[PDB]
Amino acid sequence: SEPSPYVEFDRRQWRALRMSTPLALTEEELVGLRGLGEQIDLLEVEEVYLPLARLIHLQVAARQRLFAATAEFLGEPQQNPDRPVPFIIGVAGSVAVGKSTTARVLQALLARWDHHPRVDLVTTDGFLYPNAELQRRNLMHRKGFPESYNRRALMRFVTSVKSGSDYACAPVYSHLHYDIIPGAEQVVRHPDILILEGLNVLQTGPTLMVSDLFDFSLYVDARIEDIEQWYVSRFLAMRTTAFADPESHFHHYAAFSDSQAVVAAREIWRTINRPNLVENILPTRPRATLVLRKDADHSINRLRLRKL
Amino acid sequence: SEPSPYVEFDRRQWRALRMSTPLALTEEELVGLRGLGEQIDLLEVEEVYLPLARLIHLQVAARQRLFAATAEFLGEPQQNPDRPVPFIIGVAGSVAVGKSTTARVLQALLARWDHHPRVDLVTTDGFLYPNAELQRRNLMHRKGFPESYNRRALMRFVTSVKSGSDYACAPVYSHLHYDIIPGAEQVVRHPDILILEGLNVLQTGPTLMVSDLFDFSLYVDARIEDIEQWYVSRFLAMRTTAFADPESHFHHYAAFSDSQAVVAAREIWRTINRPNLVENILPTRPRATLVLRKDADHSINRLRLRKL
Ligand SMILES: CC(C)(COP(=O)(O)OP(=O)(O)OC[C@H]1O[C@@H](n2cnc3c(N)ncnc32)[C@H](O)[C@@H]1OP(=O)(O)O)[C@@H](O)C(=O)NCCC(=O)NCCSSCCO
Ligand SMILES: CC(C)(COP(=O)(O)OP(=O)(O)OC[C@H]1O[C@@H](n2cnc3c(N)ncnc32)[C@H](O)[C@@H]1OP(=O)(O)O)[C@@H](O)C(=O)NCCC(=O)NCCSSCCO
Repeated sequence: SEPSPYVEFDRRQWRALRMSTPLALTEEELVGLRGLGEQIDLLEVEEVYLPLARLIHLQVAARQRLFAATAEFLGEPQQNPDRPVPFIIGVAGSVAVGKSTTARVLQALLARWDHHPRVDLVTTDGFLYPNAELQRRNLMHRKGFPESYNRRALMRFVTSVKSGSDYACAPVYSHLHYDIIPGAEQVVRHPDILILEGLNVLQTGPTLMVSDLFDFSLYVDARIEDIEQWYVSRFLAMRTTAFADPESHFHHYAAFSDSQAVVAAREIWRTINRPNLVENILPTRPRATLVLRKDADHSINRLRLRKL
Repeated sequence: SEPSPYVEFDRRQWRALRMSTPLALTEEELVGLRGLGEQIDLLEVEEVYLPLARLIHLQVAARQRLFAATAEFLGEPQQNPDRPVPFIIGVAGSVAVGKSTTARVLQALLARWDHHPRVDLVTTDGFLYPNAELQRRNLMHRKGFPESYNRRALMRFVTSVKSGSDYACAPVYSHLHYDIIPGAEQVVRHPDILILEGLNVLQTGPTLMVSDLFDFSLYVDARIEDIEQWYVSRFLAMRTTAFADPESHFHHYAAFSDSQAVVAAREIWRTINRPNLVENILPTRPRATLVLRKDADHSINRLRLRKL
């Protein structure tokens, strides 16, 4: 007898909402989107992602009719090929939670629909300030925090795209170089669906922000303590991986021993990622349209949907 | 070349968006909804309100199709007479801004449509805690502030109605008695549109709140300084009005002289209403779907719409 804005699901029940939804993705292509540590198999794609894709594609149609209503109020025509208001999806979660993978997968699944939609993916890491300006603000120790990103630029970019611009541009970020790529840019030209993935993308504030432009939002959740381990394991793993390359802004880590590294990583987590996570990311979870709850083994076996 | 989520209007331009919208309200009925101080004439109803009503009725249809999409995802039928998800409208603004009037008018205009919708109006003042419990919380001096209302109850009520409940109930408040009416209740039975009007109705928080359930939101704005005068004038005016009645929890004011009162009122404003206004209400203005900007003469001659 107690109504709720949320609907809780166990994967076993959620998996049934897939219905006819075809699986237009392969085992190959899947590993080509898989992220370091993420153990996502086709089964999870069919049981978790496909239902989500169906939910989203049902929403896109209706949400665009809603904007069209306002356009009709403004005496504004739907000139040219009815260029519907792009549908914006936000994907957030902690560092090392798996959100990068989630978004790449969602883009693929969402893209492979019979009416062939234009689906773009944009990570907000490209809106982080170059390291230079990052120190001119004494924020190199807070990289990842809301402040470390150019929120006005990010808001403009998304506002321009949802506004109907023929095109808009974003910077590009280099994870190896740990910094923005000079002159490098990412162009987005009037997509049917735009997905924005990043740490604080769901953050709120005194002024309208990108979170206020999302038509749907995804939050990748995990036991805080479980993510710490994922982060470390990935740290160590990366020693013999990305770091190795001398061009790694962190090559000085490759030489670390299991112990040393784990010690270094754990500290970084305690001083930067955990705080940002707790102070800025978690707080947004309640308003996310859909929460993907992962177990210590990376498997998403539980979800929380906002039906209201 | 700079896109915006907002569209600014002068009444002179906004008034044209009325189109064919019939004026189903009379000069009589209008004063029967007018509030103490509010100088709203039929002309403003036709130039300001009617366009708003048209905007809202265009939105209702589409917004309900959007929820129906989710319902379809959940394998949930639209059984019985497709009882569409009620459309919730929030109306906020400072004390003495005119929001009470605005909402009564909107209800009337919105109700008089050819398809005859069920439009309910609920002031959140009925969710204020009885004065008793108000002191058990040391909050009689903060009456009006978020804390003074039972936000869990309010959230339940609205969540129940938008949930599709055959009916839900709210307490009733007595402005003369300055307190909740014992055993008194207000029943709402599955409306097509529910309007919630009050001070902090747009407030946000760590948890989902009623603001998160609004399908549209109205903010009644005025120069902070201008509202102070409206408040006082209404104070003095009320001396020879509501107060007069000895049952007035404030009869002790009727005997005040122009000076005295103005002095009393101004202080109350400075210690209670202005702070709440500045600390809790104003902050919500940026996210309101539509802002009604009033001049010192109560005339709404400017507006800001959120098209995004
Ligand atoms: C920029 C930030 C916040 C990462 O932000 P994101 O939104 O990209 O989140 P996240 O780090 O989880 O995702 C990064 C993606 O890009 C990869 N990546 C992350 N950091 C690095 C890196 N340093 N070098 C190469 N690749 C990296 C990572 O593997 C992810 O790709 P996959 O989806 O294929 O697995 C993080 O790299 C950072 O610098 N944080 C400051 C605190 C901190 O963690 N300092 C230690 C830096 S060395 S440990 C590298 C892994 O965290
Ligand atoms: C409860 C609260 C916050 C009012 O909340 P609301 O959401 O109703 O806003 P607001 O006061 O603007 O609207 C009240 C409506 O109800 C009427 N009203 C307000 N206060 C009283 C009253 N005390 N006695 C009789 N009627 C009243 C007022 O005329 C409005 O009706 P109209 O639309 O027909 O004009 C206010 O009455 C209060 O007690 N505030 C605490 C600080 C304060 O103002 N203290 C002085 C109280 S005596 S001055 C009465 C006018 O403010």
